[PDB]
Amino acid sequence: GQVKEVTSLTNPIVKDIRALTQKKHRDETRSFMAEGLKLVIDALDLGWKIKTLVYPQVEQVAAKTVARGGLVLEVNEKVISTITRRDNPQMVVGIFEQRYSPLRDIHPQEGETYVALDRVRDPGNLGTIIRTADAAGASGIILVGETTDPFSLETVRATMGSVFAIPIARANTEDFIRWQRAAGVQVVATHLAGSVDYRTIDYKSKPVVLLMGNEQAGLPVELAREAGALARIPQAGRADSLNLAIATGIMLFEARRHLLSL
Amino acid sequence: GQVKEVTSLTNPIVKDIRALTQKKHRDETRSFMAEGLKLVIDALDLGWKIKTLVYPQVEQVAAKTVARGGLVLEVNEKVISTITRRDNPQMVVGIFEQRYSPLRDIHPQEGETYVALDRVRDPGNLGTIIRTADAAGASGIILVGETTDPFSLETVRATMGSVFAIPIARANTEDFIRWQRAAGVQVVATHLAGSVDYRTIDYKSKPVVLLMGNEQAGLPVELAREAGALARIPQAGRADSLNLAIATGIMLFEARRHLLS
Ligand SMILES: C[S@@+](CC[C@H](N)C(=O)[O-])C[C@H]1O[C@@H](n2cnc3c(N)ncnc32)[C@H](O)[C@@H]1O
Ligand SMILES: C[S@@+](CC[C@H](N)C(=O)[O-])C[C@H]1O[C@@H](n2cnc3c(N)ncnc32)[C@H](O)[C@@H]1O
Ligand SMILES: [Co+2]
Ligand SMILES: [Co+2]
Ligand SMILES: [Co+2]
Ligand SMILES: [Co+2]
Repeated sequence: GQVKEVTSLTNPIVKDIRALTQKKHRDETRSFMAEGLKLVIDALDLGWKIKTLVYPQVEQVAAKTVARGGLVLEVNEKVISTITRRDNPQMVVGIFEQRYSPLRDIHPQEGETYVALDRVRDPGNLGTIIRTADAAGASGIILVGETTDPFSLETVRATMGSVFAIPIARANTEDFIRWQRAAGVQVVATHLAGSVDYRTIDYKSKPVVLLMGNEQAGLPVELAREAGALARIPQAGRADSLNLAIATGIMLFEARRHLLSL
Repeated sequence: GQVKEVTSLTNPIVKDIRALTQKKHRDETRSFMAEGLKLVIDALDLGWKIKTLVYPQVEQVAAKTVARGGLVLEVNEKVISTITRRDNPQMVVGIFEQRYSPLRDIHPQEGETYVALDRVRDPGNLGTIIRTADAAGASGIILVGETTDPFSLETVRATMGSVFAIPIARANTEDFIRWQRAAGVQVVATHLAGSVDYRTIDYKSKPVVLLMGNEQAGLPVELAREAGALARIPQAGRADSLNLAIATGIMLFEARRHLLS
């Protein structure tokens, strides 16, 4: 591992960091960007492999990074804001290895809640859910089907650090359903056509998987079908539906009402 | 000729719509933009004054427009691109008169819930809160002190039409405190300081006001100094805060738990 320095833009490897805003480029190295000193330090504790650092506690983190076998860049405010695309950047920005938990490795125990998101489209919605699931003491996020990337800069920002603190996993519809049966869980699907008050449900007996639907479309039958309980939050207006993240928060804290205290 | 067409983007009739991006123009013209036909209809059905209407049921809408003294505009999909600042946007756009409820015209009755936001800065947060508060069946939003603007296009998008549906007042800390002290309400302020568990509060006796804090600071002591109760939602982790809108949604559904089904 090694240190380096640059101020010009083109210098191919600085177009390499820039391009971590694109999925196709992030995926070509299983890699992603996160901003902030406090944050990179915390993500290092949670055991995340750092590939590059960008920038006095920096000395020890750079040491930890170069000694871990990867690049480190002393750099001006013009470069840092251009890669983070903000006029008013942070001084320190880490690049890290993406990691998902494989779904087969996840074994729901008593007392645990999971959030499964069928085809989540909006990045902020996802990042906010990840943050909120973390806050509720849930044990992970399961991204079912084609969703937005959890490791986009837009989504990573919205987590406020929680991307590093709660397991994320991804699966096609079939494997998830296979898993969801074998796991011995109370599957709680949510629909705007659901029959039962989310408050009237048993979240105590079994580990729970909260199944949330797509923003435009809601849950497709193939997953709706599986519900051990088809729940809905009562509303009272013109309003069609709740925002996805909002709904997920409402459910997180009902589902763990008995477990959260002061 | 209220039924009127334009192709040119040079036309000053267009660059004055684009000026609605600016808050100056928005505020000094008392107007704002809203996208989509089912909005533009339901806002018409909700009694809103449409100034301008750009673009099957469209004819029935351009009628209600002109009947109420509103100008109409036929323009190409690329004119609608440049006003909106959007890829692929809706066929219709509507420009309306802004509508704030004066605070002292609000009379908190029994079984009603109001949300008050101190210094909300994020357009999305607000937009969503407005949405969530419509859905929880709350009687109105109260914006306290310097906030992002609820009639901005960003915030309007995030309400998904709920901006037309729930009244919005605005006030500085003084006016708010004045009205509050008179209006006879249970002010439940979300804090972490003097705070009790949010599921233990009495939300039945007095019409409730939920007073949520600023995304960075949180509530300023002078506001929390006049709170009937201080509520906190318990959490688990290094994660110190809930997103404001998330916190507000949770509070809303606890505050109206006894009322919703
Ligand atoms: C924006 S919504 C979906 C809207 C839905 N397709 C419709 O228009 O009929 C996104 C998701 O949030 C959740 N959601 C929203 N409102 C809800 C409610 N009252 N009860 C349960 N879930 C809700 C559901 O999981 C839903 O699939
Ligand atoms: C993101 S917070 C900022 C709080 C601030 N960081 C602090 O140190 O208090 C925005 C506001 O949302 C509300 N909020 C967020 N999490 C909350 C919780 N767990 N309980 C009650 N209110 C909360 C509060 O009104 C808070 O002032
Ligand atoms: Co590349
Ligand atoms: Co639907
Ligand atoms: Co002007
Ligand atoms: Co704080």
